[PDB]
Amino acid sequence: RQPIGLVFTLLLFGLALVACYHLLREIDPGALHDAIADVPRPALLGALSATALGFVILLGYEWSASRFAGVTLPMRSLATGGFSAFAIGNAVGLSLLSGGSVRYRLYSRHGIGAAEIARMTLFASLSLGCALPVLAALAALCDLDDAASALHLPRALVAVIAIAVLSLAVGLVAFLARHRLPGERPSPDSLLVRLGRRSLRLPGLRLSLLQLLITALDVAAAATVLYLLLPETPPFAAFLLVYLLALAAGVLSHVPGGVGVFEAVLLAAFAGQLGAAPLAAALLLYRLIYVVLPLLLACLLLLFLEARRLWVTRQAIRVASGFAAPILAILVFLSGVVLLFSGATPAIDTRLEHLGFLIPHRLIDASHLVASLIGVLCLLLAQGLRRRLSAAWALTLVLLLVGALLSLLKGFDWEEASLLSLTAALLAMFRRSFYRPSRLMEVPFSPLYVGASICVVGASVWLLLFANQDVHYSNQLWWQFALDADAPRALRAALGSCLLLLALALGWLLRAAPPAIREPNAEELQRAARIIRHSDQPDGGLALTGDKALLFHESDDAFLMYARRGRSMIALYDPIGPAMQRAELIWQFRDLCDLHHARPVFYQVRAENLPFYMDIGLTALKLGEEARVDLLRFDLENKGKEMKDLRYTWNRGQRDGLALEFHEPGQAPLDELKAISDAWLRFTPAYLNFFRIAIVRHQGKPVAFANLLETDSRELASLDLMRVHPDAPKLTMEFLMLGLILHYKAQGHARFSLGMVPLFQGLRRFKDKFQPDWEPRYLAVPAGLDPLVALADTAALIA
Amino acid sequence: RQPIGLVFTLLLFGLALVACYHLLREIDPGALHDAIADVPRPALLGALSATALGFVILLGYEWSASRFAGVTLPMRSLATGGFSAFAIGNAVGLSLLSGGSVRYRLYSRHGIGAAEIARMTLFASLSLGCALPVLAALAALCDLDDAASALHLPRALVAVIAIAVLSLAVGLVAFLARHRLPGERPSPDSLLVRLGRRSLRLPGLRLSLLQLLITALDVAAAATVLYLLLPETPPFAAFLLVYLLALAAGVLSHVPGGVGVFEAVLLAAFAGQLGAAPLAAALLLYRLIYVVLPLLLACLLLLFLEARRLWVTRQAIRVASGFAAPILAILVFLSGVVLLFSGATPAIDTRLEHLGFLIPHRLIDASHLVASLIGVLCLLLAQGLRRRLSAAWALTLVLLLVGALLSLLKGFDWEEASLLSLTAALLAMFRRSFYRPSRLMEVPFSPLYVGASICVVGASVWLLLFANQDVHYSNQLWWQFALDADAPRALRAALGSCLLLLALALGWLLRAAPPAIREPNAEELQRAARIIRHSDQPDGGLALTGDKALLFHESDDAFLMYARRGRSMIALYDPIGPAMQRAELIWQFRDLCDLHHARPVFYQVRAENLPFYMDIGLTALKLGEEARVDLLRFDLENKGKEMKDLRYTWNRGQRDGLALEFHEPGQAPLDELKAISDAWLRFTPAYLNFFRIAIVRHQGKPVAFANLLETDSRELASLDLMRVHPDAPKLTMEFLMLGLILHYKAQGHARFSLGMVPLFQGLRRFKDKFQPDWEPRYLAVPAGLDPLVALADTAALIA
Ligand SMILES: CCCCCCCCCCCCCCCCCC(=O)O[C@@H](COC(=O)CCCCCCCCCCCCCCC)COP(=O)(O)OC[C@H](O)CO
Ligand SMILES: CCCCCCCCCCCCCCCCCC(=O)O[C@@H](COC(=O)CCCCCCCCCCCCCCC)COP(=O)(O)OC[C@H](O)CO
Ligand SMILES: CCCCCCCCCCCCCCCCCC(=O)O[C@@H](COC(=O)CCCCCCCCCCCCCCC)COP(=O)(O)OC[C@H](O)CO
Ligand SMILES: CCCCCCCCCCCCCCCCCC(=O)O[C@@H](COC(=O)CCCCCCCCCCCCCCC)COP(=O)(O)OC[C@H](O)CO
Repeated sequence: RQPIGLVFTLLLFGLALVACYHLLREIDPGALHDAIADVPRPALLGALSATALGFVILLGYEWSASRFAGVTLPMRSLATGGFSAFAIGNAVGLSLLSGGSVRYRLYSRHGIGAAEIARMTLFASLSLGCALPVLAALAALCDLDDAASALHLPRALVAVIAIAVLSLAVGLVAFLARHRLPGERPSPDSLLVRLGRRSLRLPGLRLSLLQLLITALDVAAAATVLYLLLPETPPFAAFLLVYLLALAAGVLSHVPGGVGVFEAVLLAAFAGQLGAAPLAAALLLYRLIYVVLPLLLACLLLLFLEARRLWVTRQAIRVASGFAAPILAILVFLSGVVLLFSGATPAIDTRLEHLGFLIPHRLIDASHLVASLIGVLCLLLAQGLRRRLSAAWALTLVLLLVGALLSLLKGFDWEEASLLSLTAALLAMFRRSFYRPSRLMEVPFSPLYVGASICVVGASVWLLLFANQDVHYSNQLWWQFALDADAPRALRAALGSCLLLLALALGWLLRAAPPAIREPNAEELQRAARIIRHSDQPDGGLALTGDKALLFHESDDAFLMYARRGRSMIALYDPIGPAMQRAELIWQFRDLCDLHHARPVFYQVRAENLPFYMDIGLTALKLGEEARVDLLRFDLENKGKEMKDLRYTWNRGQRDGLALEFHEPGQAPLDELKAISDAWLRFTPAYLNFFRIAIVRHQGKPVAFANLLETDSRELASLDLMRVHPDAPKLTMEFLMLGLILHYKAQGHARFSLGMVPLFQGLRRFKDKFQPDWEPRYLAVPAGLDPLVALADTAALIA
Repeated sequence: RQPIGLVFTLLLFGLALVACYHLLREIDPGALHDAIADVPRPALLGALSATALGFVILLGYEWSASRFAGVTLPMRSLATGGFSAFAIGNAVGLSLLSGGSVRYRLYSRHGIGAAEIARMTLFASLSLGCALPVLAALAALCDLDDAASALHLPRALVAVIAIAVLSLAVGLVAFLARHRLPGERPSPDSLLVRLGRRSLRLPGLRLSLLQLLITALDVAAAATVLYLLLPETPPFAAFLLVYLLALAAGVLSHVPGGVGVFEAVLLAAFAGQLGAAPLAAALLLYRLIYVVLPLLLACLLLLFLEARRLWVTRQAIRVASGFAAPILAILVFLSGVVLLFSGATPAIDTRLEHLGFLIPHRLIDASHLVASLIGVLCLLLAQGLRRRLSAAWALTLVLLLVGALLSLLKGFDWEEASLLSLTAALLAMFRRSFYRPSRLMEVPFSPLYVGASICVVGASVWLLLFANQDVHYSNQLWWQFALDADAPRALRAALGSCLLLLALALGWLLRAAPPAIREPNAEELQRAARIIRHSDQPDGGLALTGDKALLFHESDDAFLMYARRGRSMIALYDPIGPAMQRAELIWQFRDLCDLHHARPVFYQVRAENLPFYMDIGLTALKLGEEARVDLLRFDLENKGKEMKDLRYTWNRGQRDGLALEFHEPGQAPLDELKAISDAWLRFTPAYLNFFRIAIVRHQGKPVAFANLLETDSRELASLDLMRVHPDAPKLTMEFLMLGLILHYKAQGHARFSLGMVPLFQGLRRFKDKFQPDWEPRYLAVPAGLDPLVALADTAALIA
């Protein structure tokens, strides 16, 4: 899907550029500049105002999603999440940080579930998508003659299509209303409908209406931004209709911003009626005001909140996995786009005139080329930053400063230099955000990032051809080094960019194959055992089975056991070591999974590392609850119903003649354990002789055994393998672990772990007999929240 | 001394500037520029060649010092140390990194003693100083008429003075040769002479001659650099004589480079004969070629070797305390000098012409002023860098980039911008060098750094008056903001620099008084005890006496006990904690001592932290040797004479009826210990109840006791207080500690410490009875290696 989807995305973008070139044949870059200058200042204020209104409506859009999801959030939190997610989501789309990814980060702080947020994201997306046909139909149905003239279709055709769409919408609403199950309601404003296979959660009448009203105002507001920037305008009904179709085409095309496809359609519709230059100027200004501007504001806002959190919560925040790294990857990517577009466009004659006296003329040429190559590097380094490489931070920050310098030496492009400098100043402030000391050469290949780069380089060549259309091409142009010669500087830059991008991409893709997964050897198992001993986490013991691969840190003070099953790679627990070692290992695991084209899964993780799993792009699903008794507050002279039942079980066990014995590793009765294991029925001598075995006996004869996970420290201890005979008494097993607890209390252990119960009722009650302290265990899995998949699933179930 | 010495240094510099202004009254900056352009290219090559020769001679200068000191070093090491020490030493003098400080750092790697290096430094300095009169006298004695005409003195006078100097030199040589003690010789090429009070170590005849020959060639070579840059020249004899006197005056004046005083004298001598412009051009070029150039090369060389060491030895080097921080403080200081001098000088008319079209004219004025203020900040921040503040690194690196930018916006000063950028590029590479996270606001006041800044600002105002002498001053000049107006830009900058420097210096000096030293409270003692437990070093126990101040780290994972005695502050051991915590604490201690105007002394330090003591500017003196027995190789079934004597002592002790008992803290027989303490004669119950006491008894009655320093780990354990009765057997004490060793071997301790012997023979033998492993303990003390002090001491002893 990914490769095909990316290829058909690039083709659509490419075709759209070709379309836009042909539609702007009769216009020169002069006419465009005049058209941009022409639009009056009241109109720009009108646009900016309409933009502000149009983004206020999206906050109410976010509110409706919270009501649907049944999520209570503060107003300031919904505001920030609403703005940032819609601002970034609309701009970059899927390429970099998406709407869902923003929502999840933001709304995980307040303890909103991963399921809830996913349900908020889907509602936010689908509601526009499914309203767009209805809104379009209604728009066309007012003044059909104008709508017909705009689309250049028969009046009868567009009439029946509009009617058909409305009728189908009504028919659908009536159908899903038919299967409305009464009684139960997930949230105040929701329904649960049944179709046979799956239950489906839909909004209520009141919420459906409100959402449609919000969607209506939002579209109108957005279209209004473009309507005000047009000197001469068509009837609004037809204009709105076209805008909605163009918007649809942009969405379906899966082009990040909707760029190219949106413009192409608008241009196509109103090529002749309005004129190219006014429309092309309006479309450009529309993009800047409604798309780019709120993105920058959102980016800044999120950086501001990150910076603030670092200032106030200095102690709490340690490793730093927040918003800075994604956001700064965007800004650095945009910085590369600026450099590349600046190069394609010719310089101002006045600046070159004077700068010719300050600089050698042949250095202007050198500066111009180098700036364009730095531009390409900026596009690719955006990935490195996203993965929190410190090498990527240092290298970027150098290139941005050099790129800002060569921007001034090029054609005194002080606007390009100012943006690049400002990006550098931001990237500098967040040095600690990029903490990984991995090589840049070992970053896994990302088709998306390469695809995005190719699009930008494509767009720049489109801009080269447009901006330098006054000159007659020739074979000699490439070798002209003059000052007035602007077109040769474009050409040479364009070629340089394309060749570098090609070279790097080939150098990236044609790389040595990654080593195959192998079970650990004796040395590694011994080294793992060492780490487990000099650590807190005893659950690490399962590593020493030697049936699952071990991934070691560079310092070799931490590891992370995992195993490949099907098309996924499941880690068994959190990494084993300090917080920083944990963070580097989690990123190492993501890297390893990306090199093997496998889905990174984490099994049974604690809540403390959830932000790091968020960072690499996983969602915490509530797997089960792990119970662990506290030995500090546990005492055998206390009172309680369950406590009295336990003391009864204990004393009855002692009177019966049950005895408990502890054997250190090496001196275990292997013959007995084997016989017991066989009677019950991994169990290997190598695995067993790593741990201390507690054997309970009934009148001398061994009645059960249990190996004990334990570290050199006394913070925690657990039990993995534990088997009892069928013929053994029922209270013997309960006596055993009670004896274990007593022994650990004598040794002076802080805590003791029993185990995890998923979602079992008998096991849950049995654990609850000891009155333990519960703690949630999570499962981390990738965020598969594609709107199209969900809509296709809905449509399939309905049909 | 320091305040008086610094004041009389500044006055001499000031007076010298006034002198140089008056001597260059009849010359305009135009005539100087022409004179600088006039000197031919063969002459410059002649100068550069003479410089290269003149610095090759200084390597042989270094060699002679090694022979005198009796130091064997590799040729490459002597070369580097020779070059770097003489290059930096001659340039910056005493202000920043000095010759001795360079030598000590460089020659500490090869395990050369602190005493030896000090003796190498003194010889390197004094040999020139004491040869300079002789060389001068001899020079004058060739062609007395020319020498008389140069000095404008009578021929008879200069004759008798020269004779008197030579006669006195011969008389001195004969006198010290008289008291030449035969037999003993510290080194092959040295003598030991006696005058009654102190023994004095002098070079041999052969070494004295060779040193004088080396000194002769060196001076000649240096003078030759200046001689070739003169179009029209006087007789060389007289020229050399003057050069030597000017050099003397420069040295005596204690002006860092000899700048001002040297030029003043040369100018004074050959004002009329040669002409101002040729001489003033030659003096400037001489400074650049012979002084500034080798400094930069030395700086680069030392940075290169640091960078290489970081690349190859990544694992070994951890905290980074080498050459980068001093060297980069110099380069950043020079960068501030460049900014300040650039501002004082008027801009090129051609550049302003064109840059006027690219920039707003009023921004040129703003850029010009801001650049000069950044210049002043660069001078002061040089200190912060020296003390390895990370805040200072970040702030500098920002100001250098802004300063390099405003250099281009000022008058397109691309030379200033290029230097500043290159400094930034270096400073960036060594980010990890500045590792301390202390506040910039808490840096102690340094009169020297403030004095240096005032000199630079003084020099800039001298340059302002010289460079802008064509304009007529008026009260209105200050308020003129034009493009052609260069002199007002100088004035406004000059005033701004002076006011900022004044303001900061006053804000620095008038600061709150530092809190007084107080003994620790119960909480601190308890917190110290905690640290000691969770650590390796048991010698930290002496902190819990509570009679000495405790300095805690910000993390509170490490501390450093110290006490004030007289005018010094003695730390008792190395800091207690990790390597990074140790390095931050040592710097904290330096800071604390500088705020209280006290000499930082470290008592009984290990060899592992010697580089960090080097960093803050202390010299390791061999205090004593600490013996510590290794329990891994120690066994009671081994063979050996001393081992058999120990086993005899043990078994005889057991047969006699000596018994050893171990009491945990709290359950000590206080009544007994008190009685034993009184019988022997800090001893307080609070101090005693922190440690485990081992009490040996003779037939039941307690015969001795000894508290045991110990941590939670088993890496090391010691004993501090240990008293025995006069009437107790002689082998009872030896049995006691043998029992202690056996007990620690049973507990499974890695090592065990006995104690330190200074320089005692009986104690040394007693420790050697157990066949321990010796390890040197050092004393860290400031480096008081002032040539004048040593010469005054020598002169006093001779007389
Ligand atoms: C009309 C002319 C206008 C001139 C411009 C005037 C205004 C300039 C304002 C510039 C301020 C922005 C720079 C602030 C960066 C934050 C500093 C920082 O944190 O730097 C980090 C990175 O280190 C740096 O030094 C980065 C330097 C790069 C800054 C680049 C931005 C400035 C760009 C200036 C123009 C450059 C030229 C462009 C044109 C060619 C170090 O972080 P740390 O956590 O390791 O250290 C913190 C310390 O311990 C204290 O707590
Ligand atoms: C034309 C619209 C209709 C058809 C669209 C379909 C075809 C798509 C392909 C082309 C789309 C973009 C074309 C127009 C973009 C702007 C062109 C432009 O002016 O580019 C300048 C440079 O490129 C841009 O400005 C690019 C703008 C788009 C991206 C901006 C992102 C902003 C964020 C950057 C990172 C900074 C982050 C810090 C800020 C918080 C260079 O031209 P100049 O002559 O104006 O500049 C010279 C001199 O400096 C001043 O005159
Ligand atoms: C004719 C035009 C000529 C144009 C110039 C072309 C040549 C430019 C060459 C510049 C290269 C020098 C910069 C190298 C600096 C070392 C990088 C570095 O380590 O930076 C540290 C500081 O961080 C930075 O990003 C510093 C950036 C500042 C660099 C300043 C020098 C460049 C100056 C360019 C011109 C600026 C404009 C001047 C004029 C206004 C980060 O160290 P770290 O240990 O934290 O990270 C290492 C990582 O883990 C990988 O191992
Ligand atoms: C005059 C000699 C006899 C009398 C001496 C007694 C009086 C002492 C006080 C004055 C001493 C210095 C006077 C002359 C210094 C140089 C003047 C000069 O040219 O200054 C320029 C700037 O100042 C300097 O260059 C100062 C030079 C001295 C210090 C240099 C240190 C180098 C290291 C700096 C740090 C960089 C580190 C990285 C490099 C490895 C600005 O003038 P400009 O017109 O040449 O420049 C404009 C344009 O850019 C090009 O024309």
